[PDB]
Amino acid sequence: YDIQAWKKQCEELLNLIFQCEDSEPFRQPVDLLEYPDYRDIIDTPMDFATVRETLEAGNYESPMELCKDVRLIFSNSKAYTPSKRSRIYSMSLRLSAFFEEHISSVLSDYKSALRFHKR
Ligand SMILES: CC(C)NC(=O)N1CCN(C(=O)c2ccco2)CC1
Repeated sequence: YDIQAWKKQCEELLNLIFQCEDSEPFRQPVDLLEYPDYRDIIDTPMDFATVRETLEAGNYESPMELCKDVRLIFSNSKAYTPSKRSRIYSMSLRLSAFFEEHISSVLSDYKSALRFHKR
């Protein structure tokens, strides 16, 4: 029932994501010189370095907020992809499955700890 345990759990999961080859396109904010129409399609850029820095700054209150930003990485990739068969979109779908498999216990444990705290 540790209300703070999610933060190190999320740091560890981000470490695993940075070791995945599938994260390489998503580790840093998109380069607009490579993709000059990106901000015509994507309103809110997001990447894993931004998520890690926000976490380490103490600017997430809950793992739900981190999860929303990570899911934005994946919805941006789906929105920007010219094809469902894209290399970089295909990498996003595997990485998303990995992330979702690992974040589910982090969210469940946090929400259970908060319920215990307010019992
Ligand atoms: C750090 C750097 C390597 N990032 C990028 O230049 N990428 C990452 C995100 N991208 C896509 O989600 C996408 C879908 C289909 C084609 O690109 C756009 C391009």
